[PDB]
This record gives sequence, C-alpha cells and structure tokens, in this order.
Amino acid sequence: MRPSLSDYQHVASGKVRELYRVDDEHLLFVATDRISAFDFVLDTPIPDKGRILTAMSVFFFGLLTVPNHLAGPPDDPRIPEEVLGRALLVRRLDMLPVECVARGYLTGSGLLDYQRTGAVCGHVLPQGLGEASRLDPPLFTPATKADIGEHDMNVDFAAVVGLVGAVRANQLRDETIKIYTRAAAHALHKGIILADTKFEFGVDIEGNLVLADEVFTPDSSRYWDAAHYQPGVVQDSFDKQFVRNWLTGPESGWDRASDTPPPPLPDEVAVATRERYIEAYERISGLSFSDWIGP
Ligand SMILES: N#Cc1c(N)ncnc1-c1cnn(Cc2cccnc2)c1
Repeated sequence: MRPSLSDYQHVASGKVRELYRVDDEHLLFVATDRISAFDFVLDTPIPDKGRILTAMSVFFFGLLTVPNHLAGPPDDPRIPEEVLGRALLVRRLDMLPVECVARGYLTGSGLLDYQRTGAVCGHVLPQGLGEASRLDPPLFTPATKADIGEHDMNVDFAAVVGLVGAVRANQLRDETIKIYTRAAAHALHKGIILADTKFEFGVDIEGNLVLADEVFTPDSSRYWDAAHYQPGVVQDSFDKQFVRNWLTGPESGWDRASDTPPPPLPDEVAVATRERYIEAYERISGLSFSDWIGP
C-alpha cells in the first residue's frame, strides 16, 4: 500500500508548496492547489493546479539534459494517494543559497532596477528599453531570499561569487542561461513566451550541480501568449490574468492599495483559471492532461 502523508515529517513550507522528509536521503516535494496574486495567497484554491504544475515540471525536467533531483517516477509507491499527481520523490541535496533567475524580457523588478539605475544585477543595459523589451542575450539576474514577508533581493554576480565560490558562480550563470534558452525556444515554438524563470540548484555528494525545486511552471516563470506579445505595455499573465482582473475590478469590493487580504474568488474565475493551466500544459508538452495520474 501507499504510505500516508502523516508517515512523513514536514520540513518546509512556502506559499503554495510543501516539503517532507521521506528518509535520510529523500524528500517528498508537494504542490498544492493554492494560488498567489499581488503577494497574497488567495482564499480560493484552483482545482487540479498542483497536479497540472507537477505535470509541467516533469515535462521540462525530461526536456532538459541536465542532472536534476527527481528520484523516482510520478507514480512511485513512496508517494501517498492523497498527493498522487502533485508530489514527487526527490533526492536530498545541499542547496545553494541563490535564486537563479534568467530574464529574456525586461519586466518586474528587472525593469524597475533598469528604470532606477540603467542596470540590472550588475548588467549595464542599452538606453531606450522599456516594459516587455526583448533582452538578447538573456540576462542572469540572481537574487537572495529575504524576510518571510519581503520579496527576494536582486544581487549582482560578485554577490553570487561571495555566496558560492568563483568557479561555482560561473557554473550557475552558464547553466541558468543555457537551460532557460532551451526551454524558452521550445515554448515559443508552441506559442508561449517564457519571459523569465527562477531556478534553485543544489549539490550532491560528489560535488555535482543538480537542478532542484520546480522548473518552468507558471509560478516560477512568467508565461505570456506569444500571439499577443506587444513590447511597450504590460503583458497579460497567461494563467493569472482572470484572477488579477477580477480582484482589481468593480465586482470584488477590494482595494489593492489597502493591502488588506483580498476576498475569495468567484467559482467561475477559479474554473477558468484551471482551464488556462491545462491549455498551457497541453500546448507545451504535446500531452493530454487527462492522462496525468491522480488519486
Ligand atoms: N527541491 C528541493 C530540495 C532538495 N532536493 N534537497 C534539499 N532541499 C531542498 C529544498 C529545501 N527547500 N526548498 C525550497 C522549497 C521547496 C518546496 C517547499 N518549500 C520550500 C528546496
């Protein structure tokens, strides 16, 4: 039989993911159905979101040739029934304290840093760029985790060197850009722009660099519809724009500038959002989500 989740020890939680100890060398990486918008975890879950994002991550791990932390199949008997399809058995690594970000387009904190200083994470950029400008080549824009409530802090390459070593910093930069370039080209061929992405890496017993966490989900990466890409304006979030529009619309009764917790979402908005996740997955993977495992 499959074990109960209660048989494993909880070791870490983020906004929408959970981590459990399985044994001395393995963890259970669990995606939930929670969704974040405007830095709030919302009251309303998105049905099947954890399963869809897990399916997405597994697809991209298989597409990339680099070592990763997966330690068994999606139906591995160590995975509890309750989280089947939204949990992965992974190898325990010594995690490197760097959020490895690649940006193919200028938006978010990258754009803000540019508009304030003309540079992003130590990269002095051409004049005349703006919202959703294409960056060629993609930029390595590393960050570090801050306090529980604060956003990650953008740092330059020298900071990464100070965190992990000179040779390892070069390796993180090179692998981050290589992996992003491959995945972004694949997605764009299928009609989706991966505008940026955030990786975490760890090191195994042999000193080898291993890709961990989740990769190229719409939570770790900005997904845009390529058919509507228009430099100079803010691009719609492929997955989250219905949620963002409703929350900031006339029907929510919520003022975002108040920074009070937002209200629950309409059922219709949650279902529409689920559909967007499935569309993105099926377009990128060429697979049917109806074939993905579940309880
Ligand atoms: N992946 C992975 C991993 C690994 N393979 N080995 C050791 N540690 C980690 C690890 C620790 N924290 N996080 C971030 C995180 C993930 C999910 C939920 N909350 C936080 C990742």
